[PDB]
Amino acid sequence: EGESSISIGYAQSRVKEDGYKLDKNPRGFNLKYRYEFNNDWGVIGSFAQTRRGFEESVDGFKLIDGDFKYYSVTAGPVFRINEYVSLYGLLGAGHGKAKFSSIFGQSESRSKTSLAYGAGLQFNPHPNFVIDASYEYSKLDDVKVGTWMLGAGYRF
Repeated sequence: EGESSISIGYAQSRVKEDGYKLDKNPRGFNLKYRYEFNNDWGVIGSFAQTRRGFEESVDGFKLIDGDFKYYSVTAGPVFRINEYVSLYGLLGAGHGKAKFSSIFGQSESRSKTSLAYGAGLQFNPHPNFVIDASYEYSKLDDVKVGTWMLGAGYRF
């Protein structure tokens, strides 16, 4: 009694290529789900995860080892002009933490919430092929993180 669409994609990041794999490829993934409700606008849920680290080589075979992962969840409405294109809005929050100390003890802890927002455009050149291009920007004073997401979706 309705239609749903599932779109998957991979996180993309700007990298430099000098003809040599000086920069390591990034690792991340994203998944989007479209839920159709009886209304003038639909709503989607998006989940994105990316690993942040120094994947760039200072000179060659030299980098800063570190581990940090960001988990971001966003959701927003979908606006369709008229059976031609659809625009997606992303709004949510992100959080990442990769510190360990003790699971038992008493100490003051601090935490910050990253603001995640973005937008996506949907193109349907074919009825059985949906192109989903979107971007997500994580606002954090400590570290500015921009993530580009590219993927495809299937509907019907």
